[PDB]
Amino acid sequence: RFLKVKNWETDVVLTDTLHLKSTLETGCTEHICMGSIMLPVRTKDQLFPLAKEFLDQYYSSIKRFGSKAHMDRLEEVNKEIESTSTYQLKDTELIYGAKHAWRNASRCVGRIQWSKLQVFDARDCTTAHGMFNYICNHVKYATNKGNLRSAITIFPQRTDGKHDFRVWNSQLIRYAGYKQPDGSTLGDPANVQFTEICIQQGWKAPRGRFDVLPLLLQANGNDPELFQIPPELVLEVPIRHPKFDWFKDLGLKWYGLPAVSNMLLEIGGLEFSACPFSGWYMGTEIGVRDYCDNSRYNILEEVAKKMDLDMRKTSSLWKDQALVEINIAVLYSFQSDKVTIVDHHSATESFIKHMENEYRCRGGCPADWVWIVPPMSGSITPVFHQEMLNYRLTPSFEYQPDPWNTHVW
Amino acid sequence: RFLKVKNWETDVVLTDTLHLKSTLETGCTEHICMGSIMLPVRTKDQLFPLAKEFLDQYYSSIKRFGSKAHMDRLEEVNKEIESTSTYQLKDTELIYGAKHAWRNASRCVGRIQWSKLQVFDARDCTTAHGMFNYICNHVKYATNKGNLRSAITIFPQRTDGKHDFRVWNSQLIRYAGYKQPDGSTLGDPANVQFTEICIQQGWKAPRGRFDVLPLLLQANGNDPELFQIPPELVLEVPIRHPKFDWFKDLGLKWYGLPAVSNMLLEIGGLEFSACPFSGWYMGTEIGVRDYCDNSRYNILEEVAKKMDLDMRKTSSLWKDQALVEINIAVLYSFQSDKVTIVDHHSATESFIKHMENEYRCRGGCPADWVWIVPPMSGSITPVFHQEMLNYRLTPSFEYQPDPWNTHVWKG
Ligand code: HEM
Ligand code: HEM
Ligand SMILES: C[C@H](O)[C@H](O)[C@H]1CNc2nc(N)[nH]c(=O)c2N1
Ligand SMILES: C[C@H](O)[C@H](O)[C@H]1CNc2nc(N)[nH]c(=O)c2N1
Ligand SMILES: CCSCCC(=N)NCCC[C@H](N)C(=O)O
Ligand SMILES: CCSCCC(=N)NCCC[C@H](N)C(=O)O
Ligand SMILES: [Zn+2]
Repeated sequence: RFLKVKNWETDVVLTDTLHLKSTLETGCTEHICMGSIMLPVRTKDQLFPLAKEFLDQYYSSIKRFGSKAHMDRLEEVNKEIESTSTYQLKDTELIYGAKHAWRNASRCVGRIQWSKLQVFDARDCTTAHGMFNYICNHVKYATNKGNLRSAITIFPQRTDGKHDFRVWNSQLIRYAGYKQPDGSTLGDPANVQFTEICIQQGWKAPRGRFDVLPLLLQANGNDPELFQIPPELVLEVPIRHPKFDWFKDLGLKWYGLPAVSNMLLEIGGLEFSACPFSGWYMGTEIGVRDYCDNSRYNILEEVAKKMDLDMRKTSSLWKDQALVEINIAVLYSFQSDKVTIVDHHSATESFIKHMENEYRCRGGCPADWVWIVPPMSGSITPVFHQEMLNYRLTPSFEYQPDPWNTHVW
Repeated sequence: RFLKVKNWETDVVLTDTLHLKSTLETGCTEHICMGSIMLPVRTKDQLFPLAKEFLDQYYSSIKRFGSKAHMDRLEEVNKEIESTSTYQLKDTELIYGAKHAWRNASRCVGRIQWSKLQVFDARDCTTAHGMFNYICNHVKYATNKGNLRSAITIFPQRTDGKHDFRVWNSQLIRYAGYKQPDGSTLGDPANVQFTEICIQQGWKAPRGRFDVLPLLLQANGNDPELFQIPPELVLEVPIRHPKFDWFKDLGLKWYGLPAVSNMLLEIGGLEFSACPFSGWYMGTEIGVRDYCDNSRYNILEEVAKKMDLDMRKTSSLWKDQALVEINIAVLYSFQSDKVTIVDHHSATESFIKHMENEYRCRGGCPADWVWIVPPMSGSITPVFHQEMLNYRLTPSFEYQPDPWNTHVWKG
């Protein structure tokens, strides 16, 4: 029942008890581990125990468990669900919930920051036009001219499931991708399907390498509508290298604001299907994944060629050499433009300190090792050597089906 | 049931049915994943089904399932178990079993090679001296003057648990570590506890940075005895860099033969507690882990100092740059000396081909992503993008407690 986790570099052994508060399932069984798999309406009956569990955790957190106010709130919510089949969170409960969904995010290395989240309550939003305004304001607040600030914007909860709010985009800011007659892909290959949806919905595409996608916003279950983020709100960084003069000539850039927009926020049984949230980048996200994945911008070959590396043999490690240089350029370019970015050494060092705090104060920290370890230089970061237990606590950020697969027009 | 795994780079989807043959447990539950945890006398009653399921697997593999030879063999083993509480494997079954424990080893990226394994049957061994001789012969055979050959040597199985054969070394060839009174370590910090045991047992330690450990060998449950591997049988490689002439003056070297000696082989319910096996290195094992772990030789700072990298801030990626140069030097050195080694790109590419072949011919390939993904440059290797399923098939290699924790000393 009490579980131990060991760090193999330091020999420090921590004891996890928080996993006993675990609600959702992992995908693993006693017979099979599914730890490397990417992707492994609530009735009145279903909803009250979920509200109770959340309210109990909330009242505990402000040291008023079992109090008059605790018991009166539980009764109020019970009455509301029995009468209306749902209930509404107090602003304090929504802020607590969003912060804890971040705290519980087992795949996120940046959780040391969890209590410093700005929460924008957009539950009064009714139209897609309202959504666009709120999102532009999120974008401007979070960007803060390069001094990035963590934020979430929360739109109205699911009701009967026919009036969902949804941002159809996977992040607020992403680049278009276009299948060419050539057979190659122009832009970001990850976004080819979504760009096709936008064009079919009437977006006039510039058909370039780094075209910022419009937002496709769905309010109150209505058909989604198109909006362009004001260009002057989208901060972008040209990529250059501190030593290699030729790097700038590759014509690379990236955006400053990573803002995930397709996840679902579950708080006390309630489901917030449009809840875009943002922090700041870890450099390997752009330099390793977005630039060097074979199915992404796939620039390893081009950079290796400019460096004049021996590309005849895998064992010269030309791919590894070019990888480090691309990642040096990403960090240098963001730092020179004074746009917040974290390197993987500093980010993982932080997460370790966070994990230690969480073990001492909360009895544990759910963590998905497969996601926490950076996609380059894994064992030279401290998280590689750290045993982690993965489990699902609520409030939570959850994946949900892409809306074009689900939406009836 | 069918389970699907996807490659997120190619969109190839494979279907696993082999997991249905898994009986052993993982540590995971519907509520917790223990995927990154390093370590998560049998009765007659439990022994016959394990025997039977193994012999069913063996006979199917030779297309003789349900033959008279198969039925006669089950009857023979059943009678041997009923009367002696154990049984003896035939040589063919032992070879099949060792090959399959390797095929089934979910943490091994080198399994494309599984069907090429030289099996040395040492089940006639009775003493630690005889163990020493078997192991010297394994080292010479597997080394093959640098053209490495995979091999395993199998000592007698467990009987009552009071007569176990054990190699107390974690690998056949490893370097001593010495803790100094000032708290520093000379040599390999991984091997400090074991070195202390060797010295206590009588080893005259040279006290240098790369001292090959003596073997410490336990036969038939007796107290272990020390032996030195003949120096001429221990192939080593001086480390140098193709471009940086100062690299050689770091005074680095490593041994050619990686040979795991502390694991237990389970075949058909029988337990082979002493079963050293060897292959060849993937370069990151030495260059990333052995040299660059903070708790191992820890050379990153010294290498970066010599490269004149900006070390004031981690965001210059100085550790990453020095890491690549060290790994280049390891691969270059071994290749220059004609000692078998494989780079992490080659090894992971071959593993993906092996895995896809296994899915098609066997219905699956259990694999532990946490171990399979290399410790540098993970996502530029194809295994990072491959979903894998981890489960436990028999025959298998298992961890076992260190023998100094469990040994009853006779005196
Ligand atoms: C403040 C700076 C932050 C840093 C440096 C950071 C770091 C990261 C990184 C590197 C990833 C992996 C992303 C990927 O590989 O695609 C990640 C994932 C994630 N983060 Fe954060 N994070 C930050 C803020 C936040 C915030 C503000 C939230 C929510 C309020 C959050 C919740 C999540 C979630 C739910 C995931 C998993 C996303 C997915 O599954 O695709 N993080 N984080
Ligand atoms: C032919 C070349 C081989 C290569 C390139 C190779 C590669 C690897 C690597 C890189 C590891 C991880 C080692 C570590 O991080 O400590 C490993 C683990 C392992 N390999 Fe291999 N291997 C080979 C041969 C073999 C052989 C001959 C066997 C047994 C007959 C075997 C069975 C295993 C097992 C059981 C592990 C897990 C060890 C542990 O848990 O400590 N492999 N392999
Ligand atoms: C198949 C495997 O689960 C997949 O490639 C994962 C591995 N680890 C990851 N880790 C992070 N942070 N982000 C990712 O997208 C992935 N992809
Ligand atoms: C805690 C964690 O599981 C541990 O550091 C693992 C990670 N992956 C590994 N992978 C390999 N091949 N070898 C190892 O020793 C480890 N160590
Ligand atoms: C928003 C929650 S995590 C904080 C932001 C972030 N550091 N990453 C978000 C994902 C970005 C994606 N990996 C990309 O490379 O564009
Ligand atoms: C023997 C079974 S796997 C094949 C050999 C091997 N490539 N490594 C074994 C482990 C070596 C350890 N990581 C080290 O760096 O010394
Ligand atoms: Zn698991």
